[PDB]
Amino acid sequence: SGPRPVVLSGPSGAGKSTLLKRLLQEHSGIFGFSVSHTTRNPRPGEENGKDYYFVTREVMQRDIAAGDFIEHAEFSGNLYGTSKVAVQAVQAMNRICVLDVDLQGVRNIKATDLRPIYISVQPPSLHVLEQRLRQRNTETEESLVKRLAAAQADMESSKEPGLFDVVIINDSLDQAYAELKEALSEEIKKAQRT
Repeated sequence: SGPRPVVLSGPSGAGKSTLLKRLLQEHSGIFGFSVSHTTRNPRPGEENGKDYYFVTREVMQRDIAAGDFIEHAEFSGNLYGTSKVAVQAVQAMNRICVLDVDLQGVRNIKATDLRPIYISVQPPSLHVLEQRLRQRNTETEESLVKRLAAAQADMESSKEPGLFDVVIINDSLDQAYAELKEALSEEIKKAQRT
């Protein structure tokens, strides 16, 4: 048994992170994040298994080459990764592990033995997404063309059949969060019964 994981994807500004933030705040003990591996020296006050899986660089490289990691990256000179076991550990605790990855990362999980629910949170159009990105007053004209192009790539790939189980169009955050809850209603019910 165990509640299936959730892969939430889509363009950066289309609202997949906002909806996930609201989703995590309005649910108690149903959703959770994996504990990631790192090669970093354990900082004082950190416990193994709760904050990070602190492992040696040699161990990290071996487990990367063995395909144990869904995604891995370098940061501040150390290595980090999200192992399948870390995701399966959340499923073991009757919780819904939530993975917020890019389009490529969806492909990584597709090849693995996990069986999550792939959800893409798309904007109503590229024009509506451009309007929302300008309203938040964070972008420049140079970054805007990078994000729009990357967004368009994500929207095209979302049309591939069998890729995403549910595709939510972010007309409004009220309905978009409503559709996200309805998609996960079965896995939320499973986590609510212990």
